[PDB]
Amino acid sequence: RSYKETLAYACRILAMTGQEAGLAGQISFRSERPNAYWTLRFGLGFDEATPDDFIEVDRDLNTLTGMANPATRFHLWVYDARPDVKSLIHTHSPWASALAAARQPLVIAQMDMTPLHDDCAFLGEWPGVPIADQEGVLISEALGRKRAIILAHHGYLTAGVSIEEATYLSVYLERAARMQIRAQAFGPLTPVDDALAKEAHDYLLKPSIVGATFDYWCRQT
Amino acid sequence: RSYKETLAYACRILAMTGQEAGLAGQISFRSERPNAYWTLRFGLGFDEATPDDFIEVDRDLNTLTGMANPATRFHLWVYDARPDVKSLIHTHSPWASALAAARQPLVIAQMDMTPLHDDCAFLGEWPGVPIADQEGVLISEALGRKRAIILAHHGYLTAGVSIEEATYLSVYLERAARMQIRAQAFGPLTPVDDALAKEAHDYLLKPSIVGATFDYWCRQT
Amino acid sequence: RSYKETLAYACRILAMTGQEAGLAGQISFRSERPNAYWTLRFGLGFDEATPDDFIEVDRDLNTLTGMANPATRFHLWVYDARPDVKSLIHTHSPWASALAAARQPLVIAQMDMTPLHDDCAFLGEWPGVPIADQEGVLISEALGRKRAIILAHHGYLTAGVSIEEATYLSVYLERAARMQIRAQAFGPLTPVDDALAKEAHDYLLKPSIVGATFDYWCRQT
Amino acid sequence: RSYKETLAYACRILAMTGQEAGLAGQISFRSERPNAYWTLRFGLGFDEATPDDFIEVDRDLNTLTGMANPATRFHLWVYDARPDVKSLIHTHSPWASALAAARQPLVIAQMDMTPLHDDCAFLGEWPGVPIADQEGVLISEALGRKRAIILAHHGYLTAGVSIEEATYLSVYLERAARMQIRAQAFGPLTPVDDALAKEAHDYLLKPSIVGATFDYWCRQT
Ligand code: NI
Ligand code: NI
Ligand code: NI
Ligand code: NI
Repeated sequence: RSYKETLAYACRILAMTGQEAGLAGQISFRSERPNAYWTLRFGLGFDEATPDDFIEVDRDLNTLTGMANPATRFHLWVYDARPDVKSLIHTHSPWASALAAARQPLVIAQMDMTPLHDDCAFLGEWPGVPIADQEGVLISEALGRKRAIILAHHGYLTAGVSIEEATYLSVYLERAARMQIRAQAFGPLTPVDDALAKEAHDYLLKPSIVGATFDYWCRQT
Repeated sequence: RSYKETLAYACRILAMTGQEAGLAGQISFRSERPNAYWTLRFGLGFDEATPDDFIEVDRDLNTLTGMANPATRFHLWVYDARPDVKSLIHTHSPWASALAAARQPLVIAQMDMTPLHDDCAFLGEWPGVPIADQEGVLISEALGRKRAIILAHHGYLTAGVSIEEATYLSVYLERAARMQIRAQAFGPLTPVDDALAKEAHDYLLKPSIVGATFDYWCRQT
Repeated sequence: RSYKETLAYACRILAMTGQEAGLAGQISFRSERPNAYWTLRFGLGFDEATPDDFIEVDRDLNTLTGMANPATRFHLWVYDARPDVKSLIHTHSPWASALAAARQPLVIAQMDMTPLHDDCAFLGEWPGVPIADQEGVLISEALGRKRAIILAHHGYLTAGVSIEEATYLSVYLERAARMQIRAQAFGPLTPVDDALAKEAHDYLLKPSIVGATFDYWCRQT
Repeated sequence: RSYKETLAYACRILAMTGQEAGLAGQISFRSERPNAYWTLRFGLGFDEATPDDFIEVDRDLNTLTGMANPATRFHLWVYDARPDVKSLIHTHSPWASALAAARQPLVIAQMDMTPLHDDCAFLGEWPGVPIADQEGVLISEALGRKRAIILAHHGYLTAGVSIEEATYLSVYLERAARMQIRAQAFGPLTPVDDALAKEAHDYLLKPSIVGATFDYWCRQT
């Protein structure tokens, strides 16, 4: 499977799991060329993405292979800060945006939430509509070494070492948000023990489990 | 794209996003002739609307081109009060009606809610089943210059300068209501800063963003 | 449209609007012969109902035209107490059952809830699994002259003067329950004024509005 | 109907009712050979299960008929402790996992919840990612003679005397969790009387009702 069809599959999986709110959905894949990234072109939604819809652009959004969503220009900043990351996803999914609107960080209280235990930062500042510089610097510093970040009053972003892991973390974060919001009906949520959480975090992020789960999602589109 | 197929597309987008509760859904488009508007004929739902289902009627609901939903007669009153508005949508969508049933105005707490920041009025009075005169005057005075209004114990109405902007505001209001209701689980909601909210309000209501998002929704029907 | 296809259409509308929880769904239509009713045969769900699946049975569940769901035997008791009623629906729909599980009567707080204003009784007693005699007598006395009743720890039942009105009330009750439950997030719900509620109750239950809305739902199946 | 197609049908019913969260879904059927069980092979989701996808494995996960999901190895432990049980289901369904994340046992407050009255244990300890020995022993001791168990911070498991009853209990538990969570909006939930609950528990778990409801679900896939 080439990276262009893996990118298109990830977009279908994101829409299949209900992670699209207009054209806010963004996905990128680190290009072999420095200061460049592969992303979805402007005006296209997640579930209508084909391999021929992802284009390579540079730091100035010059489509150097194959017009990209200009709100993805900040992706190069976090790519710069994290060489281990090859793919990024940022959407305004319903449950994750509700958590972000209430300024609520994730509370790891169930097994499927552990992939984000000690791996989901929280950026309390909502900068409005900043330039790619301010937005890119703000998220990079707040993301740190973590695999995901909840952006208050905004949504989330996932930083995966592959398109598969970024999609994996993206689907699990949104369902983690739904789970946390529903469990809130019984009052404040008690988190699980950190030692077991990290243990479950490591088991659920295994490349064999991540790869097989992604393949399962592909066959569903 | 002609206005008749844009009207039919808007109805499909409204039903696609779950904004129909029986035959309560109403949509209108200002006619070139004064004291006349284009609307959907009686008995038809949103997702079964075709370009040949929208008819022109006057102040007395006389179908002067192509029987209209008589509960849309009040649309001419707000058209009279706002010459900048060319399209109107009024539905009893599930999340917006729940917000209206609880007498709850919108609290702008997330980025996708900003299109309604300082642009969503609240009519606390529910007049029951008034004549088109009383209902038209009540909503016009309460709507003011705003792009939308929550009608307590009823639903909402959007006033757009085009069918595309009315549909745009309609979809974002309903998902704003869903977001606010879900975020309420954590207690009262803290709104975002007004200066950034207006800034995000202006960016998200850009005609290029509104037009592209509408096109994306059309390709989905 | 014959009554056999109207019964089958009502079942599809009930399943279309998500009102099935296993084989608990029951629908009946008063037969021309006394002490007899038309109902759906045992083992069939709502969305697989055809006109040839409704059979006439008597007080002893003897299929005298065309084996019926024996839990519908109590329908004859309420038919006896209300000669104006020709159709009955009883389901364990998700939102209405949640309201019944919490022993919560309907609070009319939105326009689409008015068809049940002063028309939805509440039976606080859950009798378990009673015989058709006890269950039939208990519901008849508690239903009174009302068009619907919430059965605590159970579900609801609608009593319509036609299959169309029973389906109409059934769909609006379930969405009334969903609306009330969601609006509860903001605290206790303030009901609308009774005078306007009865006025809206009378407008929304007009046979022309009920008939047109039913036709719209049929074209959707 | 052979047991291989009954197993495949159960998986489709589980996915039809929304009981899949990645590849966490597990189903097993006791084999005629001791210390062996029939389960779904690794990497496959519930709704893509065919009769030719279930394989027989022993205590060491050696596929002795037809590679199985190794997280199902603990199924043999509970099979050992309960000879009356022939089928087991363990999923991380959304509503049941939210209940488990909040450490909330089921409160029987509605008729369709009674199949689990005095039949749903609660394991407060979440062991993380234990070996099949620890996980198998922990669940067996906590399950006892009950037909289901809520696993805190995890999900649930159902122990049925057939694939049909395990699927039956599985679907009703998840909808019981959804019902309880939604009813929580009105405050703490008052449970029904135990005598009637056990009576309704016995009526709803009748093999004729369980078998007919399973057949209805099969015709829906
Ligand atoms: Ni964004
Ligand atoms: Ni209205
Ligand atoms: Ni019942
Ligand atoms: Ni598990």
